[PDB]
Amino acid sequence: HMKPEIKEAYMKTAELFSQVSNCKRMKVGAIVVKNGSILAHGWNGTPSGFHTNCCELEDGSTNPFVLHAEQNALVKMAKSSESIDGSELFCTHSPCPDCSKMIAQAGVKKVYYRNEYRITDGIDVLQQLGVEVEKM
Amino acid sequence: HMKPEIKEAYMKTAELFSQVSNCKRMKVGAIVVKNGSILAHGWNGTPSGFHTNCCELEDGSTNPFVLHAEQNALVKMAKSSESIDGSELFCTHSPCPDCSKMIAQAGVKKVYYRNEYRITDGIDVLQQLGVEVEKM
Amino acid sequence: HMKPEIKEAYMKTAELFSQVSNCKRMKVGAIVVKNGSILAHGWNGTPSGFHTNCCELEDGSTNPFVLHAEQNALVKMAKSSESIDGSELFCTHSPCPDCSKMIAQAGVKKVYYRNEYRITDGIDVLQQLGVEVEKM
Amino acid sequence: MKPEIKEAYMKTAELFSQVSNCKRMKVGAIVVKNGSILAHGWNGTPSGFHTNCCELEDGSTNPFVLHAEQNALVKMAKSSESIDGSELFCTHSPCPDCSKMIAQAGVKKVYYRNEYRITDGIDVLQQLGVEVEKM
Amino acid sequence: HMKPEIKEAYMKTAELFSQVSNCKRMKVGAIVVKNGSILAHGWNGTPSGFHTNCCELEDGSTNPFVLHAEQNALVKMAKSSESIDGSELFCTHSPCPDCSKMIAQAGVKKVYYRNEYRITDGIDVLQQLGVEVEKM
Amino acid sequence: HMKPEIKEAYMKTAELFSQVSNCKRMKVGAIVVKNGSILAHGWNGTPSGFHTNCCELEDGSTNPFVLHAEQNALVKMAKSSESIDGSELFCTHSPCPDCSKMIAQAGVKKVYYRNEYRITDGIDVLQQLGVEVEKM
Ligand SMILES: Nc1ccn([C@H]2C[C@H](O)[C@@H](COP(=O)(O)O)O2)c(=O)n1
Ligand SMILES: Nc1ccn([C@H]2C[C@H](O)[C@@H](COP(=O)(O)O)O2)c(=O)n1
Ligand SMILES: Nc1ccn([C@H]2C[C@H](O)[C@@H](COP(=O)(O)O)O2)c(=O)n1
Ligand SMILES: Nc1ccn([C@H]2C[C@H](O)[C@@H](COP(=O)(O)O)O2)c(=O)n1
Ligand SMILES: Nc1ccn([C@H]2C[C@H](O)[C@@H](COP(=O)(O)O)O2)c(=O)n1
Ligand SMILES: Nc1ccn([C@H]2C[C@H](O)[C@@H](COP(=O)(O)O)O2)c(=O)n1
Ligand SMILES: O=c1ccn([C@H]2C[C@H](O)[C@@H](COP(=O)(O)O)O2)c(=O)[nH]1
Ligand SMILES: O=c1ccn([C@H]2C[C@H](O)[C@@H](COP(=O)(O)O)O2)c(=O)[nH]1
Ligand SMILES: O=c1ccn([C@H]2C[C@H](O)[C@@H](COP(=O)(O)O)O2)c(=O)[nH]1
Ligand SMILES: O=c1ccn([C@H]2C[C@H](O)[C@@H](COP(=O)(O)O)O2)c(=O)[nH]1
Ligand SMILES: O=c1ccn([C@H]2C[C@H](O)[C@@H](COP(=O)(O)O)O2)c(=O)[nH]1
Ligand SMILES: O=c1ccn([C@H]2C[C@H](O)[C@@H](COP(=O)(O)O)O2)c(=O)[nH]1
Ligand SMILES: [Zn+2]
Ligand SMILES: [Zn+2]
Ligand SMILES: [Zn+2]
Ligand SMILES: [Zn+2]
Ligand SMILES: [Zn+2]
Ligand SMILES: [Zn+2]
Repeated sequence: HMKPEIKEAYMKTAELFSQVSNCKRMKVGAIVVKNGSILAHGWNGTPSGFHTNCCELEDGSTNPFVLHAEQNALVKMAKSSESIDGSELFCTHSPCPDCSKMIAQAGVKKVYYRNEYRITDGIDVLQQLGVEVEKM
Repeated sequence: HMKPEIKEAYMKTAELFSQVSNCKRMKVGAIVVKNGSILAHGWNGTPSGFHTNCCELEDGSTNPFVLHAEQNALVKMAKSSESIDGSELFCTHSPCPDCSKMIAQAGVKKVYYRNEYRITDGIDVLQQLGVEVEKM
Repeated sequence: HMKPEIKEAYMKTAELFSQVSNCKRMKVGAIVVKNGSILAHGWNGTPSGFHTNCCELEDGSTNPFVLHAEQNALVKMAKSSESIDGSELFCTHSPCPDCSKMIAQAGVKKVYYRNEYRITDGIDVLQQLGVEVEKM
Repeated sequence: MKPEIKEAYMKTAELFSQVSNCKRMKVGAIVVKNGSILAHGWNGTPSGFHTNCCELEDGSTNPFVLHAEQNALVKMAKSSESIDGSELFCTHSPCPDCSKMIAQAGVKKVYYRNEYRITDGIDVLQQLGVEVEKM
Repeated sequence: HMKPEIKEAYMKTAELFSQVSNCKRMKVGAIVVKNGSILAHGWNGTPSGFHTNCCELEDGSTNPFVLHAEQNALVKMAKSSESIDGSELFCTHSPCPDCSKMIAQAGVKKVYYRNEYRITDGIDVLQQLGVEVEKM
Repeated sequence: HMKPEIKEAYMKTAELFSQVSNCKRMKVGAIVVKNGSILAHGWNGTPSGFHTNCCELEDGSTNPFVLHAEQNALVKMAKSSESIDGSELFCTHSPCPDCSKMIAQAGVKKVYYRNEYRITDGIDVLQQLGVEVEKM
């Protein structure tokens, strides 16, 4: 059903859209895949129309205004006319615990990720809520 | 662009769905309205299939697993086949700064609320991102 | 799998929207619920942009132009991008024979009602056409 | 709208009216929006109803029968596309009860061919801001 | 279900929409039918806004710019917000091999046809790709 | 006008999905983009459920049964519940005149390409039918 070739293609598509991020700390990308369709592609950045597109606060920390690639993928799916329920998620980085909570409640059956985010606990949050997790 | 009777009807519906929450600390409800349609009703609580519906810990603080009413309304809209963009939101309590971030990115033009959340900074966040706010 | 707590909330929402009616004889409200979503909310009244709000003529009777709550919810569903088929209907009052007829042809599986309308034949029409009926 | 498609939509209405099992009169209604026939309704008894007949022993129409416009309207609620800003092709001009709902549904125009016994329904349409054309 | 009476009606509708064609060689109509709805109706003709209405050149052959009734039906379904998957296709003439290829890949379960087109290979192609074919 | 880096991201996504193709002569990919969403991704190949996925005959030429990347993108949009009308197309190669015919009728307002396909007349067909063409 989901061959190693297409599964690689979706993950590489995630890596492409992470490069669109203006982020200095980490460039993150998220892809929502359902029935051979990419319904959303999210990357980390400040809100639409924000006074700056810089993700960092001058103290070295990420601005609390910036949205995570997963949040942007969820928000897009809410603005979309297609359901996120039953879809799969291709992330460049494992989602944070706050995001993993929403991803599970959204009805995403499986999360694919390539790299580990500094907070690993999101993986456990996903599996504890009945979401499959595969590192590739 | 809304008759006061209709405005009150939506707020009372938010208050009606907040009461189904199992939360002890505060019971919160949220209603997504677009073109005379309640596209989503969300209340605060633990995720679906979670081991319990109790929202607080042994020490009496809220469980980090519980989703907010606004989060649940946001997630429901991602499961929905209708767009949250251009809609209005009716909340029993003013959204937190974290939710307000997603609400503004979702394209919600106005947020109606009745009671104030401890962290009142969310109202400021919403207004700073071009979302009208009204207490009623 | 409707639970009593949540089922009462839908009926009380129907009662909330019935109060929006300008009708003097009887205030009626109808709620379309499918998959934990309120797809339509209808109440009795004159058509949109009619010369008057008043539902009754200067004689005792109801203006033949006014739409029943069930009619308004039905029409609303025709304007909706969601299907009424498989949904449940929460009504403050039992639907009239003319409405009951359309409700069954719409594919509504169950109608909930609280009060009995003067003509109680609609209950039979519903049950004869294979629509479950519960009073609450 | 080009005259030739206008006639094609009306002939479609006339084609679906014939599927009716009605003895008194066979009526067909077509919902058209952006080159698409979203609903095609005809007069008949409800689904699952014990009979196909559309009339009683007096030979009056059975109150259980749905009008062609009603079936078209109901189908639009069962579907996932909006009737709002659509046009309606009818073999016979809609009755006042159906015209009420047609107008509220946001149908902008009604095309009709024959006149139904009660002519008052056309007047209802125009009062509620719905364009009417006989063809 | 697809009874003889209604099946005839769908075929005659395809015959009605073929007469709209400005073609002189042959007038062809195709309609897409799913769950009692005619989602598309296509006839053969030049593209929208093409310099001429004439479907044939000066040599006697059809202009290569002319879209087949099946193509236009397919193209319409792409502009539509409804899915062609699982639908049935009523055609005045049996589709050509080129169209039959796309029709099968679209997920059309059955194609009905009345008259046979010059190149009858379309029928074979259609069956070889798992699409039912019935002449009426 | 869309940002240059996302424009490159779409083109590279077309290049990613062209690699999934099992074709030896040339690997082609097509991407449908509307309002920051990839509604379709198509590549050249044999139909679904075909005996093989080799797209060439012993004659070293291409099997007439194979679908072009743009055909697969078009068909996918018909199977979809979203509209192709007003979208932009990202292609690894310039479409053939047969596909360009359908692309213009679908309402695609712009075609982006990287490489030139041997028959260069497809660009002419697109431009003659009011479709913007840009090489990148
Ligand atoms: N296709 C898109 C478009 C936007 N965004 C997110 C990333 C930034 O957080 C914000 C940027 O908004 P914009 O590009 O409209 O200025 O929106 C996204 O994830 N995917
Ligand atoms: N219409 C609904 C249904 C559910 N929930 C939320 C409330 C709980 O936090 C979580 C669990 O609900 P359930 O018991 O239906 O699985 O889903 C919601 O916000 N709105
Ligand atoms: N959300 C709505 C809006 C309107 N109506 C119906 C009730 C009256 O019959 C009429 C009122 O029209 P308007 O809202 O334009 O004043 O429409 C309804 O049932 N539900
Ligand atoms: N495409 C359809 C199918 C059915 N009906 C209506 C006409 C009759 O009132 C009833 C017939 O019952 P059934 O759907 O079982 O054929 O349904 C309709 O208007 N349009
Ligand atoms: N409902 C429609 C509308 C249009 N067309 C096709 C017929 C012509 O080939 C092309 C051009 O039509 P027009 O000149 O009206 O834009 O559109 C079609 O098949 N079905
Ligand atoms: N997302 C997809 C899925 C399939 N195909 C096309 C490529 C081949 O021509 C055929 C392969 O089908 P499948 O992989 O289901 O066997 O369908 C495509 O272009 N894009
Ligand atoms: O789930 C996540 C977690 C982090 N990110 C992004 C957001 C931040 O700009 C970068 C930097 O991570 P930080 O939280 O600053 O360590 O990570 C994300 O996009 N999605
Ligand atoms: O914006 C908000 C903030 C809190 N809630 C719910 C979440 C918690 O269960 C109760 C109380 O939160 P607390 O942060 O514990 O005060 O509020 C909410 O639903 N929406
Ligand atoms: O099925 C029904 C029956 C009555 N109503 C409403 C419409 C009228 O304004 C009130 C008054 O009842 P009546 O007795 O029909 O005049 O009832 C309704 O909304 N739906
Ligand atoms: O507006 C109308 C009027 C009548 N019909 C059908 C209803 C009946 O079956 C036939 C005969 O109408 P009658 O009301 O019996 O004259 O017309 C209809 O479908 N739409
Ligand atoms: O599958 C098909 C095959 C032919 N046609 C139509 C299109 C052309 O205008 C006519 C003439 O075809 P010809 O090949 O010239 O016989 O056939 C079609 O619409 N769909
Ligand atoms: O416009 C085109 C032309 C060819 N392709 C595919 C078709 C074939 O599989 C390869 C090779 O083309 P050919 O026509 O075989 O040279 O290109 C395509 O997808 N789109
Ligand atoms: Zn996160
Ligand atoms: Zn919150
Ligand atoms: Zn009624
Ligand atoms: Zn009628
Ligand atoms: Zn053809
Ligand atoms: Zn091609």
